[PDB]
Amino acid sequence: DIPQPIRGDKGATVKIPRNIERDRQNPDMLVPPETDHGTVSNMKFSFSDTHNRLEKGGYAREVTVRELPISENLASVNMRLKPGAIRELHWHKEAEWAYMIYGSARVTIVDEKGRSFIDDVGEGDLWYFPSGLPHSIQALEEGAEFLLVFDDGSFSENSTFQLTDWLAHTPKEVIAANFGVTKEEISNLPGKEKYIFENQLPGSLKDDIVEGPNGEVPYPFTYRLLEQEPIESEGGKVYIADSTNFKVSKTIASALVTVEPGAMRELHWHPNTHEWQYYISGKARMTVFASDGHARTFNYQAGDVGYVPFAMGHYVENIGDEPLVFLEIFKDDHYADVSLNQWLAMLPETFVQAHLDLGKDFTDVLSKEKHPVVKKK
Amino acid sequence: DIPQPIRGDKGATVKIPRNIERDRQNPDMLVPPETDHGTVSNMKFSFSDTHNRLEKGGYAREVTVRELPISENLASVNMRLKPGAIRELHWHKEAEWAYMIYGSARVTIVDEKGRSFIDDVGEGDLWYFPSGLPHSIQALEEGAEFLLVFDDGSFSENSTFQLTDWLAHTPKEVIAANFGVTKEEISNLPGKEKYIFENQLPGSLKDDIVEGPNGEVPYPFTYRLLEQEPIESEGGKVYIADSTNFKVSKTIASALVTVEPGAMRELHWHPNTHEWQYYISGKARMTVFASDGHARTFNYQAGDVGYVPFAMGHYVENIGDEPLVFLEIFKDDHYADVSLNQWLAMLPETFVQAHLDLGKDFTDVLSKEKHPVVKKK
Amino acid sequence: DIPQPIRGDKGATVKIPRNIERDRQNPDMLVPPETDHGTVSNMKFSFSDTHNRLEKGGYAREVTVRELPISENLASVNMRLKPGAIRELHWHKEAEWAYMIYGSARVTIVDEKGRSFIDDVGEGDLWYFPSGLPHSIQALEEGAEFLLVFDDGSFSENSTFQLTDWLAHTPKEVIAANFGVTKEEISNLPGKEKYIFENQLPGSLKDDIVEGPNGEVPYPFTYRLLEQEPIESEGGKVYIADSTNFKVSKTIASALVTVEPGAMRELHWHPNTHEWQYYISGKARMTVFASDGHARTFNYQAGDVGYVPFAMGHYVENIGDEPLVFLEIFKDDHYADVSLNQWLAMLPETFVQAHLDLGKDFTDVLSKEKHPVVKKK
Amino acid sequence: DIPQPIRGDKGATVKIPRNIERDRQNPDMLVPPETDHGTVSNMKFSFSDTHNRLEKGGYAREVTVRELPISENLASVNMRLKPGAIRELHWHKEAEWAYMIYGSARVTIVDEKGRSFIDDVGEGDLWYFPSGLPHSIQALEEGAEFLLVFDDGSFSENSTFQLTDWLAHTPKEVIAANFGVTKEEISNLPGKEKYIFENQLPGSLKDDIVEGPNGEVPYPFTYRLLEQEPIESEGGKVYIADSTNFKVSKTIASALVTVEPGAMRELHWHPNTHEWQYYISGKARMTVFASDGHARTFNYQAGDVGYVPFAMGHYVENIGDEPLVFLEIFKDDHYADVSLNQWLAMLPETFVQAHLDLGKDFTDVLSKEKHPVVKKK
Amino acid sequence: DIPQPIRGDKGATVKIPRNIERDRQNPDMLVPPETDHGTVSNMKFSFSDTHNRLEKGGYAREVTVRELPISENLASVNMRLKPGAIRELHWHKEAEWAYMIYGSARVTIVDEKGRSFIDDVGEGDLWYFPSGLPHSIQALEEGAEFLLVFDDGSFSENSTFQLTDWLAHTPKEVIAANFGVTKEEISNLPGKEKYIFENQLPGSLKDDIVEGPNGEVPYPFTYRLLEQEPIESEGGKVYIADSTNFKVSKTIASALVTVEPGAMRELHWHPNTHEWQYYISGKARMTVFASDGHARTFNYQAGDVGYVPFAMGHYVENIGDEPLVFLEIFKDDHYADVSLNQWLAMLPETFVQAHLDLGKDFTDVLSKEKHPVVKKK
Ligand SMILES: [Mn+2]
Ligand SMILES: [Mn+2]
Ligand SMILES: [Mn+2]
Ligand SMILES: [Mn+2]
Ligand SMILES: [Mn+2]
Ligand SMILES: [Mn+2]
Ligand SMILES: [Mn+2]
Ligand SMILES: [Mn+2]
Ligand SMILES: [Mn+2]
Ligand SMILES: [Mn+2]
Repeated sequence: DIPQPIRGDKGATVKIPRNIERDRQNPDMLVPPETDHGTVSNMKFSFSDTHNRLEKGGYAREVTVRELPISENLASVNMRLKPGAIRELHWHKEAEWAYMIYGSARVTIVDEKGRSFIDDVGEGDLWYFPSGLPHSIQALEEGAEFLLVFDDGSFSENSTFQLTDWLAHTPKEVIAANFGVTKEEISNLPGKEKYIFENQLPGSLKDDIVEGPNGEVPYPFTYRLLEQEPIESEGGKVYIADSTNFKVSKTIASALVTVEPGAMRELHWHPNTHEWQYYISGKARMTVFASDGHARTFNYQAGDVGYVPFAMGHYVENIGDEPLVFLEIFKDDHYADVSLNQWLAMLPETFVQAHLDLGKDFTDVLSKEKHPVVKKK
Repeated sequence: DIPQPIRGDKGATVKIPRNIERDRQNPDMLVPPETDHGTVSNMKFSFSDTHNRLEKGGYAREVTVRELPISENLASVNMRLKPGAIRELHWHKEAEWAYMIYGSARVTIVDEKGRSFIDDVGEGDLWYFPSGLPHSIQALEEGAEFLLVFDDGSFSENSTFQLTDWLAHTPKEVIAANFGVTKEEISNLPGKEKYIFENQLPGSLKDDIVEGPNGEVPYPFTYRLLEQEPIESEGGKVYIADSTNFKVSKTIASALVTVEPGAMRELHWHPNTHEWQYYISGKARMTVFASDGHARTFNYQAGDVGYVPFAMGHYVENIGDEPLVFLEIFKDDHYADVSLNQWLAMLPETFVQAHLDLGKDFTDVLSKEKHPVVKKK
Repeated sequence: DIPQPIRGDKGATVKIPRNIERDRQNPDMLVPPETDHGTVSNMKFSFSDTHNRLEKGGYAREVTVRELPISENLASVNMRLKPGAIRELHWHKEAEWAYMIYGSARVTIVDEKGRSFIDDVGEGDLWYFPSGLPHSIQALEEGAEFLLVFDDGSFSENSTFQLTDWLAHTPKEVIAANFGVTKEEISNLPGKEKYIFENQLPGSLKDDIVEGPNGEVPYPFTYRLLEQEPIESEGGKVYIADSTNFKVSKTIASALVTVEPGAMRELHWHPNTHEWQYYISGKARMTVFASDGHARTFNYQAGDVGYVPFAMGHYVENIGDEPLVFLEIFKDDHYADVSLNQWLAMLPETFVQAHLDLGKDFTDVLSKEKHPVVKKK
Repeated sequence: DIPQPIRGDKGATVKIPRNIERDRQNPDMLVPPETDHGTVSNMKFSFSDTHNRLEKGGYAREVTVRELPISENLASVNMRLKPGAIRELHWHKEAEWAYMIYGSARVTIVDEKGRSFIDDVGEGDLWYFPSGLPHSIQALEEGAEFLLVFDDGSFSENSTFQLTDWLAHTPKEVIAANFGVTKEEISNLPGKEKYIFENQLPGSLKDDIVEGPNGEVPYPFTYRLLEQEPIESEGGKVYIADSTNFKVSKTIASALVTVEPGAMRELHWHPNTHEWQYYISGKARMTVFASDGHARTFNYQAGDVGYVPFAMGHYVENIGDEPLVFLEIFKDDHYADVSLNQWLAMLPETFVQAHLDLGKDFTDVLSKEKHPVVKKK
Repeated sequence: DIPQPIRGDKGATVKIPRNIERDRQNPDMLVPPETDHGTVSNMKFSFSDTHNRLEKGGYAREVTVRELPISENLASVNMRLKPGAIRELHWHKEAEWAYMIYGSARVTIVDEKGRSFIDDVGEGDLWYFPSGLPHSIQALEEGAEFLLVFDDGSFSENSTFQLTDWLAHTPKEVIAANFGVTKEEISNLPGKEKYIFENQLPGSLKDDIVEGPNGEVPYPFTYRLLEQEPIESEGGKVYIADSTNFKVSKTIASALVTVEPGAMRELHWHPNTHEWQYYISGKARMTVFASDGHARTFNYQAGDVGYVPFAMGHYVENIGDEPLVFLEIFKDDHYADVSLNQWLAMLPETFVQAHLDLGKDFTDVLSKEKHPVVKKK
């Protein structure tokens, strides 16, 4: 049918030409809760509303501060690689965090002591590359599609420092002096970047491992998130990776949240920093409570980026018939949340009652244990 | 069918959960022209991706710098009023420009000399309220739906100065002293804003006209845009209103552009300032050329806001089977464009040939007359 | 007695050490109107809360953006000169406006065509020196005390460009070359600024007038404000000087307002720009209405600076037994106000009634004529 | 008597209407030391010059960057609670530090692991609530009045996140799903914030202590400052609390300083960060030395906020007949000072003599031991 | 001869008046490598292009953000002292790092616990004074000339806080109270700063050492850089001092690099922060690779400051017949580099080959060991 912005005796039919498909995706924006109030920044953007850079070997598209200006500290790229295809050896100022949604890939990184780490990453695995350390990605036989997160909102994937670009803009006589070779021996260097390029599938990981005189890296740059024991609650699961468990991940803390149909990520906030969200699958709504009587509700589905500024109250409700799966990302060395339920459970019952104008029948339901994902009764 | 981000031997299928409806709306973003290059800011946002404020009597939703950060100087509200419903007497810092898409409404404004202007506005008519001058809107028997544009991108419709809000936050003894009445005579003043409220249809315009000792306003605050003679070219029509014809409209210049199926707003730029766009109906693509080899293509349809930063090259192509109708808005005292075709037509033919590596067969087609909208052969 | 922050059943006694004298000056801040709400910037500062620069010949103290940060565009100096004393020949980037509160002074200015203007200024007279044009002040037999206003809030009177300071920091050989004299002939130049210095009373104005080959200045740099016919209303008087009457005063518009005991500057706003206020004498309160249900009330008395950001609603009530006299200053080429009373008087009565939930008994009192200062009945 | 801005042969009488009460409070501003020079930002503001928010149960007023713009990193609230009255359960982005000037109060806080801390705070005690952790205050039988300090100068007490405000702006169906209750069971939730509200006195602290499955908090959130041994010197006492002793107080370091009549906080600076000051009781002057020959003297008394930008030289002299009691606050993990006396005492005597053009009779008085508060002989 | 901006068939002779001496110093700017491209900020400035402050006892000149705006975080002073001359006891907000190029000097510093450190510094030695800690420099019998680096680009040596300046701007009665002396005993204090002043040579270091009750400083404030074992490679030497070895040097990391004729600082970048450079002796060129196909080459010689923004690729080639000696400075707690050669050596050879379109003959030359300075074959 044709939705209309009408809630009881408020609102009216749309009389001008309109985008009905978007309206159907955003039922809680066309018709917000009556409890929403006030001006709140946009907290929602779709990767489908971005330009996709297509190359021989894959694609990349990005949601940055230029698309979602509330997110000044975090930006993201959705990158796809065909089997064997290579994301060119490169580096950047920003630290990089990744979640492998589809397929698998081999990564390399060499640190500032000349120690190398090469590893394969499958579905549900992470990587983290510290700022400035050079790296590569090469998809294996399934190809690969993954979400990258960078710890500056001004990032662009089009502005990384790439190996062949560096060399193409260095005098040939300097390259030749650098390596002790002749100009003639390097005459076939590419004249411009490769960025993403097709290539034959690599061999087994064990045959690629490079030995060196500087030893093994002290901490691995990949993490098997979905192999960890999640926090399990009645309506779903939460898998957390931050610097306390994924040791190298100093500037990005993360959680993968799964919310069953009929369940919700409970009312909570984060006492440390802003939340950046990516919706892997399913359909959600979230109200962001911004203080001073301000609140705004947003809809999300697969391919959407979301955001919750530092300490704002929120929940994430599954509003569809399939599991809702999303990431909570933070530019910090740890994950932290405060649960509304747990907070109140840990206070004297008559003090809570004095605040809420409710009785023992309400305070009796509170739980001293935190259940990040709750199920409707 | 299911579109894929593939262009010849570049790109790949999407392997993760995705937004197919948005992808179908954005064919030139999922699969951009091969001539696009480089990082360009987002220049596209949909009103359907905003929270709609619903009231008894209508609604309002807004696209501001918080949604579309490239647009720092201009923001917009899509407002709807039911028959008789009133947008409360109010004022703001920003100048306001309006286009009546549907229905009709009566406006009031009183200037700083106490001169009043009251008028009815129908489909295709404009208004402009200078900064700080107080005004109202009341829909007539059809209701009304219109686009407002404000000359600061940080504007919000939730932060206007409203008559009843002012009074509700003034001491009653001061209001009483101000008007020479008792506190008891003003005890029924509202305790909070009305903003939008239902009301009986007004009488005929002629019975509302208020006489006063300060004379008539020197210039009218409404303009009948579609009653003017348009610039007519082969593929469509352009109706311009700026301060040279709509005399009061000092900070906003505007054009309504209609592009027939198979036609396009020609390659041009604006030598004065940024363009802000609203797509009333139809489907378009535009490439924005940002210098230094940068260009990015965007798709638009009804309900979308677009933008072209100052002097960037562009065209707007109708990519659908119905007329494409959009507005070009500028924060300036005049409308100006430079046509690529006309520019080259006015130069020596061999000089143009020396630039383009093309011959007389090309320079022979150039036209010294500007045709803002051209039709495909 | 000892005031307490108590309003009915709200508030409590002060239990900590406190400033009772300030509390008595600020009755509407210790106990605000119940109609105040929300966070509003400070709009009030006293010259008595500033450092006074004392010199042989007078003093100067200043209220700038460093004291009152809401006032980014306007700053002010209270300057005093003893009989004959000279404020050293100087210039600055900012335009300067002045009001002579006490005494009289002779000013000089020479423009960029070498035309000079020399004039005496008495109580109630103004001057205005355009940006960058050099000038001096010399008090006559009564001395002089005056208020200066500069059109940048970052100004300091300690950073003007002074004649002797310039010369003290120019090589002597360059000064000598500049004027065609020897170094020995300029050996007695001061080694540092004078700034303010004692001097013998000048002769009659007519004997100082300097003739030159470049003609008379086209417009005078002084204005006799109190010799003009004021707008007279029931509770007081308003004398306006802006660029329409005081022709040179391009960046500062001004009004001197006198409010009798029992009267008030009516409910109004300014549709052009921010108001900066100086309270010459008496005692006032003002509520500033900042939109979105925000309002805050401030107290003022002699020596206080006030402020009203662009378009905010306000009134100024005399709360004492003597006349209240203050200045309204604007960084603009004209003075403009919108009267609440006049605005509503110029609208259809049933439309006003529909907004205010009041009847004909209220709309019957409205006046189509603007009375800037009204008297309580 | 009537003070005048005259120092020897400099300055003059005030000839315009003036604020004599403020002038009497500011003797060193109306008549500064001759050693003051140059433009220095205002470093002084009174809580009496702020709007007091009155509620059933108490009040709150604030000095922020909007009042004192030099203080960009720290803001403060003076809050008062009647017996039993509650400052509503809330949280904010900023860390909060407190000093209990009058009375006593019970605080709660629950951390991000669901561990609760509940404690009573009396006169001279502190609390510190880390950023984002939720908390409450409830005055006991004497009521309470206290100073709060927040580690962002842009803070407002009107913009905290409050429990009932959050719930009033969350859909009822979501609250009901969150807790596993019906909408009918939560129908009596408040429709707006409480902020401060009257309530019956609580029971004994021991009966409120809440046990839980997550253990005790590792570090307490209150500190008994006046129970510590102070640094005692000849003219007074200094009690320091920073993160080395009050372990949780990571972003605020503090000292309570008492200066006897005839004594002074010695010439010193802080090598770490800016000082923010609150004057609890008595009367002071301070000269701030800002380098490059700049210095400005300010007066302070009970209710005043002061400031000393990072590393600027200063002293605080008691200029009254009662003890001077003030706080020195720093946004840092430690308190540090450099004493002028100690610095010079620790250098070779002839090196100091070469700088000061003074002899052994001066360097003989220097002390290698730091005495923060010295007494006049 | 007369160089011309001609490279093969590109460029042309200079036809206007020109600076031939500068052109000869900048051969790679008048005629850049053909591999340079795009707009890059200036990364080069000479101390000879600054005003030199001359005093009795020496001089000082500075390169700050006002000269080299890319360097926002670091500024530098070239200071010279004659034998015995003293840089006056002073402090500042910034941390200070120093390299002694010529001669020797005695430094003092007293920390916030009153512990003093006094030491002599010779050629190739460093000092580091933490933020806010007071210090002095006194040249010994050879005089001294040294480079200072401050960890804010906005620093000026003319704005330090100086002992005598502080006292000259403090009331005499306060100084007298501070020390327990009479005003008469301090009447000979200087009336203004000394800054730099002549003085007799000090005695032996051992006779200056001051004992005190607060113990020895835990870490020394000087470091003998050239007494350390350098990293030695084929074309030169690198001596690194950062917080891991020069323990107090928390905010500045440093390397002294010596590059023999025919050698070069290899292709590398820094993964941590920006590089600031000072060229002690010799002649260099460097290409800075700025990503996105941007690169610009600069020339440097003795007296020049250089810069490399965070993570940009670069090399430093000796282009003269004498050793090239320069400093690499970083605002960080450690030095880190990534070598292009080592990076590629630590990857699988066929992966490198796939990137570079080169064969085993190239990957066979790569070295797993980092050689910061390489020599041409
Ligand atoms: Mn990367
Ligand atoms: Mn969350
Ligand atoms: Mn409006
Ligand atoms: Mn256009
Ligand atoms: Mn002046
Ligand atoms: Mn006004
Ligand atoms: Mn709090
Ligand atoms: Mn201090
Ligand atoms: Mn120094
Ligand atoms: Mn380097």
